[PDB]
Amino acid sequence: FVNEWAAEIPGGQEAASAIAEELGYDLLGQIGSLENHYLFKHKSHPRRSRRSALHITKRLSDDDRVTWAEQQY
Repeated sequence: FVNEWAAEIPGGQEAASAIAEELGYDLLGQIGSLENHYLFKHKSHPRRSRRSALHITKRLSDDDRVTWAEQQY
């Protein structure tokens, strides 16, 4: 119970990395093989039992317009 938002985005690259910086998360989702995927991870309390991921519910979906965006705890 932490948070791992995985999403595939074709061109929102500059935005993907921008979200993490805009809200406050570490974006790591581009493997290069798919060159579009981008995932954020930030909570400051990864105790596998701490609900959070609130600030990531703004520029995430807003930027998610690219294609699709979903979280994963």
